[PDB]
Amino acid sequence: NLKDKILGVAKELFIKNGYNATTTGEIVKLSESSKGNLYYHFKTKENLFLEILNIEQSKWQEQWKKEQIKAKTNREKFYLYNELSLTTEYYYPLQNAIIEFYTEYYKTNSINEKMNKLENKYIDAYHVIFKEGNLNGEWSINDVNAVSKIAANAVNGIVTFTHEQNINERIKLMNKFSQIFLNGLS
Amino acid sequence: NLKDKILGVAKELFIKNGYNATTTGEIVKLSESSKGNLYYHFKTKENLFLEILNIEQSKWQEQWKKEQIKAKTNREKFYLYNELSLTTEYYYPLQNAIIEFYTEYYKTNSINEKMNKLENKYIDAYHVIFKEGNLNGEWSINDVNAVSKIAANAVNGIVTFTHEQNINERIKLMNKFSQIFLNGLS
Ligand SMILES: COc1ccc2cc3[n+](cc2c1OC)CCc1cc2c(cc1-3)OCO2
Repeated sequence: NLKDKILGVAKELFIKNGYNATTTGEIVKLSESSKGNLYYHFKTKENLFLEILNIEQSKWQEQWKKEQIKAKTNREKFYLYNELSLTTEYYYPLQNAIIEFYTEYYKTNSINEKMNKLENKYIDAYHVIFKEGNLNGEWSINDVNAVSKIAANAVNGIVTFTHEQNINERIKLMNKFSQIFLNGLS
Repeated sequence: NLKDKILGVAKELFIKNGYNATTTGEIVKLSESSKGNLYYHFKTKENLFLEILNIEQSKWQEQWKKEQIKAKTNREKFYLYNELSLTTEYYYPLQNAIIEFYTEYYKTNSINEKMNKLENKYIDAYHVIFKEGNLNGEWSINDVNAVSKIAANAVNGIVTFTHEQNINERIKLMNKFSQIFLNGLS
């Protein structure tokens, strides 16, 4: 394939090197491609990037649904989502690339034109869990949305700013977190 | 001084042009030093930069020392340090230089050495708030080292991954975190 072969090197580039660190030239070089390929469906570089997030985000979002069955009550759905995100190979490994891209593009409002659409799948997992949890009376959350975002980010914090130490110690901290969090919701 | 003079100018460059773009050649000339003197003092740009960060960390620690005097209880110091971490980084000139350096030298397990000591100094702040919380019974924690790593990285997450909402909602979200988190300790 051509496109699915570009996104295959581009993603690997954004992960290994930063966002800025990987150049369109590089992608085209280890893909035997040209400049044209990037025009009709692959416009700007930020387009290629925002696209890889979308894919990744979904591969993750999907692995979560084929793996959340192992969780009975939402309280378990909370711990488990926060645990899996630490071991996934999807999206979360690009967080660094994202940090850059989210600062190298603040003046250009053409970003949030589809950026926040991604931010939604980001807090959706937490939005369902916190809500369906009210139903199951597992807790009483009145501001589900704030909490949804607070959780997603806090979690992304622990996954991202601890990507160097013993993976097992990580699963430990993240767990004490979920625990301390949910417990603070009642 | 010629050492501080290198640091002064170096920090200004990094702020103006970033980490990658600043050459040690600029630093050397603009600071009126020599390649020899710059090498003898820092060896590399990586260390020089790591050296500024150390100094910034220290300015942060003093600022925090003079600021926390607005928080009587460690319960308020917690809210305050968190908010402080959000507001101040918002207009931090180096932010961008750090992001480059960080997401460009975290691949080298070498630089991760001094890099860990640093972050830890930023986490001690919490360790301290929690230990003094215990000794004052605002809460009970036996794993102060853990929660501190948690809080610090959850806060950090909430700061970094939400560089989009309006500064006013962000603080609400952070004070909402501070609240929940702190409540999950009793
Ligand atoms: C010279 O001024 C400085 C210098 C250095 C600063 C460093 C940090 N902050 C302000 C600073 C500042 O504010 C004025 C905000 C809180 C914070 C949390 C962190 C972190 C670094 C910092 O890494 C881990 O989590």
